[PDB]
Amino acid sequence: NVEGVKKTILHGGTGELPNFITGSRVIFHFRTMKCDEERTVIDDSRQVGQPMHIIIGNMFKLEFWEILLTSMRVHEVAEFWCDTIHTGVYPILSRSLRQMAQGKDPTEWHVHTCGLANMFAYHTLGYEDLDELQKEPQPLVFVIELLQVDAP
Amino acid sequence: NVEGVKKTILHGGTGELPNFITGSRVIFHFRTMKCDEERTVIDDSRQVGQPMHIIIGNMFKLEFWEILLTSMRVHEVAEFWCDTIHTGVYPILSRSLRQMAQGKDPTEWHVHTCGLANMFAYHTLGYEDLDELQKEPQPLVFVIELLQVDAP
Ligand SMILES: C/C=C(\C)CC/C=C(\C)CCC=C(C)C
Ligand SMILES: C/C=C(\C)CC/C=C(\C)CCC=C(C)C
Repeated sequence: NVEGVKKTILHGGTGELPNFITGSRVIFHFRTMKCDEERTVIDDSRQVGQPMHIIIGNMFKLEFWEILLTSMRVHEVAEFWCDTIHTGVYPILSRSLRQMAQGKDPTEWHVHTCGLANMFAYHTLGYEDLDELQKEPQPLVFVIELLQVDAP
Repeated sequence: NVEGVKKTILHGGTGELPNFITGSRVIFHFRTMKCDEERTVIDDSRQVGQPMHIIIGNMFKLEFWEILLTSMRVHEVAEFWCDTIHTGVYPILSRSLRQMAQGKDPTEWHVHTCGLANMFAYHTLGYEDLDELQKEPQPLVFVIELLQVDAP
């Protein structure tokens, strides 16, 4: 559907596209991997236990992840191959998820400011994988399972 | 009252200490200056037009600025000299205020992430003064006027 983005369904879900209206919360699992042989995992919501929650802000102005998610039926499991053009911000995104996974609030001031502090002082996202990933740009495969969609 | 912090009242305000209870919003003006001869201004809420708003989070665990503000009567104008120990985070704080001053939301995702992006890519807070200030640590004088205190 979009440039530098190959989607492949793995397990079609029940029903047709749901109502991805602005302010909906989309609940899902993802596993993020490199495109090497070992297919190296970088993040996995199943590994951490809890599933992921986003909330569509502007259905007419979507974020790249929302492009991916909004193309999915409930209980769909889909593999999204993604060209460099769209993987650049992933490490900062991941950094933010990993902080939320420890109940640190990545948009609370005290953690936001410590984050900029360290980032600036030490030239690191905090994790070796994300830093390697930051210094060696590349495509990524996300495997995603859409679990629930709820409206405002 | 505290180490590496010299306060001097300039114009005593009406009444005695107000109720700085947790969740209060404190409304004030500040002007932030170096301790050189020219007394170089770095930030001034009067220059930008609007006064500043903070909201006490934990009255038993206060932030250094809250230490300063919570020691003030309404309409007080006070000068707070501050030793290196407490000025290190100022440039990141300032960066955040300058973004809020352009109605950019410094804890919204899209701006938070662009911010980390640039900070990491370019090794800058975005403004030459804050970067100079970041590479040459020092004390600072804040002059502050407390305007209003409102409770939850
Ligand atoms: C309300 C919006 C947010 C809190 C931003 C969260 C963003 C993500 C969780 C990225 C989605 C993960 C992928 C692997 C595409
Ligand atoms: C609700 C809390 C915040 C939005 C953080 C805002 C912090 C400041 C505005 C710093 C105060 C300015 C000084 C010069 C000490």
